[PDB]
Amino acid sequence: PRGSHMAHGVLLEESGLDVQTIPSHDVLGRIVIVPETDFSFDEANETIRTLARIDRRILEQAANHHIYIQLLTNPITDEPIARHLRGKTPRGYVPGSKTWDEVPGIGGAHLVLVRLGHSEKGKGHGSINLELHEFAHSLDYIVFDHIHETDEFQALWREEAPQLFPREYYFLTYPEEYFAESFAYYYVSEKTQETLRMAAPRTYTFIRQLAERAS
Ligand SMILES: [Zn+2]
Repeated sequence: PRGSHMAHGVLLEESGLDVQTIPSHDVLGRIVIVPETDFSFDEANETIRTLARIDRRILEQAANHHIYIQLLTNPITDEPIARHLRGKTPRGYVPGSKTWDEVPGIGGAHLVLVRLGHSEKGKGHGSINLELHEFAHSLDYIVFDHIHETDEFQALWREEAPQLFPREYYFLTYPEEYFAESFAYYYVSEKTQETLRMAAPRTYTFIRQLAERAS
C-alpha cells in the first residue's frame, strides 16, 4: 500500500531516514524531499549534513517561506516541470558541448532540484558545492529579495570578486553567482570559509550576518 503523500517524493521528516544526529534536523525535515524510489543513504546523508552547516535561522527563514530542496536519483529533465529542457543546450554553454540532461541542479525558485552524487566541483557544474550553491540562489531571490542587486552587495562584488575568483568567469562577472558561490565557500568547510575571509573579508562578513538582511 503506497500513499499518495509519497508518490511524488517524500518529505524528509516523513521518510523514516534517521537524521537525529544532524544539527537542525527538525527544520531540514520540512525542507528536504527525498526520493520515493531506491537511493543512496550515504549520498543523501552527506548532502543533508552539508545543508545543516547553515545558520539555523536561515534554515528557519527558508522553511517559513516554504522553500524545498528535492534530492533526485534521476536527471532533472525527467521531472515533468523540467521536461522542456531535455536535449537542449543550457545558456552559457557552446551548443554541442552540454545539454540540460547533464546539469545536476537548478536553484532560484521555491523548489530546488539537486541530483544525488554530484556535490563536488566538476561533477557537471563548476561550484565548490552544488547543494549550497543552488540553495543560495533561492535564498537570494526569495528570502533576501534579490539581495545581489543591492548597492551594498554590488560594491562588495566590485571590490572583492576580482580577488577571490580571478580565474572563474561566471563567479567573477555575475553578481548572483558571486553571492551563491560566496555562500557555498562560507558553509562547505572551515578551510573554504577561511579562504573567503582572507580574499574577500567584507563579503565574508556580509554572509556571516546574512540572516539579519531578510524581508
Ligand atoms: Zn548559479
